[PDB]
Amino acid sequence: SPGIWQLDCTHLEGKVILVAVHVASGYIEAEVIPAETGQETAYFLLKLAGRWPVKTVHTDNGSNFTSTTVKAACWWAGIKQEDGIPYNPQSQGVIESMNKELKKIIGQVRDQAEHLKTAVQMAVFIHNHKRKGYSAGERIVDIIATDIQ
Amino acid sequence: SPGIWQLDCTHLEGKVILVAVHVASGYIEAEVIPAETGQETAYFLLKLAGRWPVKTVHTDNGSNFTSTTVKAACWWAGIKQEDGIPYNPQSQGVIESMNKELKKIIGQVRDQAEHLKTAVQMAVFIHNHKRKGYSAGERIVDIIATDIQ
Ligand SMILES: CN(Cc1ccccc1C(=O)NCC1CCC1)Cc1ccc2c(c1C(=O)O)OC[C@H](CCC(=O)O)O2
Ligand SMILES: CN(Cc1ccccc1C(=O)NCC1CCC1)Cc1ccc2c(c1C(=O)O)OC[C@H](CCC(=O)O)O2
Ligand SMILES: [Cl-]
Ligand SMILES: [Cl-]
Repeated sequence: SPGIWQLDCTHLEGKVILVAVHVASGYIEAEVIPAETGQETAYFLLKLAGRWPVKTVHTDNGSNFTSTTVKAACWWAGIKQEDGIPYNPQSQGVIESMNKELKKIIGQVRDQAEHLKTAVQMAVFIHNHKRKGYSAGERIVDIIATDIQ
Repeated sequence: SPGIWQLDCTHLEGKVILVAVHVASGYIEAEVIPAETGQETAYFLLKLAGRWPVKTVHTDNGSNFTSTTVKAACWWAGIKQEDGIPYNPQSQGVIESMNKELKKIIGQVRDQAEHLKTAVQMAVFIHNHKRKGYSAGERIVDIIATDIQ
């Protein structure tokens, strides 16, 4: 579980927000892209895996699972590329709730930036720092450090 | 020390590579930008601080120290913005060595991507995973987890 991430794609303002969620902690990374291509997804995963020890990524849809560009990046970065079938139905609900939460936060900050990308990064910050008591940012570090040691 | 980062700006292919170094671990994040503006720097810090618990940033030059856009992002993200004066002369040498190391890695991967940005993310990955024995990626997580406890 320390190395398992889930991709998630949501839409706002006619743009796409691509999110990676560290399953065990709820920590997220996100970016705004014009559209969700294999190339955009590949580059996002390359960034993610240089920053965290990404063992497995559950892709967000079948196009990204199929994409040879995505497969090439997963090969490059040593990531096991997996499907995102919610064999546990709870997963489906967790991601939906997360997208709702992120959109709520983006609304709360939207007037503090001209560009959506900036608002999205503010929302990532708020999400990862929120105490629920530990934050998701605290949980991911604890989980990974425990795994190392 | 768990929360101290240093900014660093280097050039390649007529573009700018903006780097943040976690001083205690040598872990890095980096991006390619057309030029090093206050706005680009501010956005980079916003991203960094949503991902790691950034307490203090030593800015890379006086323009970024002065920039009201950079100051606004540091205010937003709760970062103490500081100068980057190398009171310890070892700091200069460490950064110079790191830029040289990064450029070496970029050269080693350069033909594996059309775009410089991709090569830079590959270099970040290699740098952070390199065992010198622990990697910078392991050291940063251990340092931060120890601090949380
Ligand atoms: C310049 N504005 C002014 C602004 C405009 C409108 C409302 C509030 C503000 C304001 O001052 N907000 C408080 C700031 C935000 C953190 C503290 C903010 C900003 C900074 C860096 C960026 C931005 C933006 C943006 O407006 O979205 O957009 C993407 C860009 C990408 C990098 C590049 O392209 O250079 O980096
Ligand atoms: C498509 N190429 C093909 C290629 C071209 C030349 C040499 C090797 C390859 C090749 O297959 N390399 C191995 C791959 C690389 C990891 C495994 C790679 C690539 C993927 C995503 C990107 C890229 C690039 C790029 O070429 O730099 O550029 C930035 C872009 C940004 C996001 C967006 O704008 O969509 O994301
Ligand atoms: Cl955090
Ligand atoms: Cl790593």
